[PDB]
Amino acid sequence: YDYTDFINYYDKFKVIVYNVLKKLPLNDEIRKPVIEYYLNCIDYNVKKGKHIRGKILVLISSLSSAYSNIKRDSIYLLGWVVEAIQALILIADDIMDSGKFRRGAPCWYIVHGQSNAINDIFFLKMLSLSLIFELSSVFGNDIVMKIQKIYNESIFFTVLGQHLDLSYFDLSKADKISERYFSMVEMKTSRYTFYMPVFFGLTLSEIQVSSAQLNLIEAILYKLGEFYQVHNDVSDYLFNDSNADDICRFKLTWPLQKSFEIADEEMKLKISENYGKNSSLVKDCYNLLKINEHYLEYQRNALDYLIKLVKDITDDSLQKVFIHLIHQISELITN
Amino acid sequence: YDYTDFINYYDKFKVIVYNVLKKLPVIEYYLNCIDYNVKKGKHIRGKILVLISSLAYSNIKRDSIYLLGWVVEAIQALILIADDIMDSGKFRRGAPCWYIVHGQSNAINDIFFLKMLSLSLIFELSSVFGNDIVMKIQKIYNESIFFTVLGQHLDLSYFDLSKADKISERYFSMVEMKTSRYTFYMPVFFGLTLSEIQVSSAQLNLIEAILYKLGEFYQVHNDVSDYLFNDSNADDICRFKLTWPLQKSFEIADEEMKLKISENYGKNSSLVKDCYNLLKINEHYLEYQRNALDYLIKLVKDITDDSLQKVFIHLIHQISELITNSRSN
Ligand SMILES: O=P(O)(O)C(O)(Cn1ccnc1)P(=O)(O)O
Ligand SMILES: O=P(O)(O)C(O)(Cn1ccnc1)P(=O)(O)O
Ligand SMILES: [Mg+2]
Ligand SMILES: [Mg+2]
Ligand SMILES: [Mg+2]
Ligand SMILES: [Mg+2]
Ligand SMILES: [Mg+2]
Ligand SMILES: [Mg+2]
Repeated sequence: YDYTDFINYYDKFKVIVYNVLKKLPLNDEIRKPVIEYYLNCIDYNVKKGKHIRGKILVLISSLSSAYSNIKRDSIYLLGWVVEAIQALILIADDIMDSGKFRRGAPCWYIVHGQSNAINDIFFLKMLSLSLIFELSSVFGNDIVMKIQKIYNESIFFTVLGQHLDLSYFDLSKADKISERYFSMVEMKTSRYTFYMPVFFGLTLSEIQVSSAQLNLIEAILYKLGEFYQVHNDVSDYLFNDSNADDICRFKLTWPLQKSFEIADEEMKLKISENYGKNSSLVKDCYNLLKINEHYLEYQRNALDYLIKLVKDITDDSLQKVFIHLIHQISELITN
Repeated sequence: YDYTDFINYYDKFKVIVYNVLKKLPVIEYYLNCIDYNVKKGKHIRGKILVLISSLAYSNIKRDSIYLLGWVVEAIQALILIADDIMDSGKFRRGAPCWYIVHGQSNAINDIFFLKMLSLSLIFELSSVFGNDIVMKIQKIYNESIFFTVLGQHLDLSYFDLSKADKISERYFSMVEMKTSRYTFYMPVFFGLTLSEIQVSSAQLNLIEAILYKLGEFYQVHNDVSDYLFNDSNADDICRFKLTWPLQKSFEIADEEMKLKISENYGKNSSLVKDCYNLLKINEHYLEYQRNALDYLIKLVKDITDDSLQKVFIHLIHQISELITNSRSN
């Protein structure tokens, strides 16, 4: 789709941004490249990262209830709010995971120190919170309250998911591993990534009134969800050769859980051991059973399943939005 | 005061968090996070929420209030765990900082826990007071932590000693933002809201003028305690922080001491402190803290409502007692 226009709204978002930082009263503005620090921050973090999720809200927003003026902009804004929200999440993430890189540029916690990273996170959170309260002018009180409730659930869930991700207690005799993993992925990834933006979408959209069987869309966003997380995990096993990444950590991953549904007593002693220590050797075992083989299997049932539940949408017009959605996601994973 | 039983509602406050946690080990993780971080300490800021909220005794939004109080206790704890990382805190409230018992990745993550939680429990007050109140509660919170963060940025963003014509102005400006206003404006302003009191808005900026100096006076002491007792490189000076003492010493030092500070600032805090004592800076807090109180009292004495200068008399009493009955001899 076009989508160039959302992306052009940025500059009114920094207007709308900069036009908050009138925070102190009675001076000639000297103490006040604080306002310059955080515009910088925004260009760096919010101004990179594909803007996948903000797209999804603006996408979903433009079909369920086509717009034509003057709320159109309240949507772009939130879509950049989404992006600002996502960004703060992965600033946090890159810290916890000692990451190096993101959105092309190195990690913010790297450049501006970790102590500043932590402050800027909740800066971005607090601007998002207060920016969401702008809508009330354009969209009315209850439609912003439903937007709140959605912000809260998704960011909270992400926080419990991110907690499982951190949890030091992955064990040897683990046969629920597949269920630890996937249902964490639902929390730490699918909520903010797909649930939040899509469900944002049709608050602003406010149409149509689809209910009851509307657990269907939350069943697609779930799978899109782990579709993503499960692609991001593979690309890590496939595509980084550093002297410490993922399985260096005790990182509950897709190639590790289904190497635990195929491997033997002998293999599962392989993983257990040099996990956290020897990623190459663990990566080797991964090769042996060719992780990206079955990975290529996941993908087609994972698209098959999305496909068939696509053609079960009550909204012929929202049927195709998700088919659009499912399409770019795949492509985006296929790059 | 009591107060008993805002503290005793902590139980009922826990139950409401556990029920937020029907998602569905993590539960027992985060229930202990809150006991570890929220249950522990003086609870001064949630104490303030009720006090102000005290003198419409008509509904059982008296639980509701309490939970808010404990929501306010959560916000300070999740502020402060942030702080202890950024500052290399060792101990807070007599106990190992959270990022220490639970490392940085979790302390960072759990900050997000304490704060979404804050957000959710607030969101569910719509029933008890209804839409307009919550909406307004929602907007103190946003300013309060928003300014706190800017305030925390400034604490991180180091000053220019060389150009210290008025670092004091930075100091007090930073101070009002990183402290005053999640400590004082937010608690006080939540409680002014739940109450819905009659309402002397014109007479607002006065009590607003009070919170400014409740706040100032709060930090100013903290900064001096650190100066007075903290013995390490993990300290104010070694960490190169902008603080009442060094701010004053620049107001109070000849061109000798002041050049001799900005060199050991902040490597050999021993030497930085040596000066203060021969600036006798602890002399200068006391005449501060001395003038702090009456100016709060003058200030307090001008509150019109007369049922709202009451609790603002207890408020002023509480903090000064708090700030004065520390390590004395
Ligand atoms: O694998 P992670 O969960 O750390 C990641 O996917 C980020 N993330 C964090 C929460 N959900 C996803 P990324 O590989 O982008 O660093
Ligand atoms: O000295 P800080 O301002 O960092 C402090 O007073 C905490 N704080 C943080 C913001 N306002 C106050 P603490 O000495 O308790 O670590
Ligand atoms: Mg990561
Ligand atoms: Mg991660
Ligand atoms: Mg990853
Ligand atoms: Mg500190
Ligand atoms: Mg500090
Ligand atoms: Mg201090």
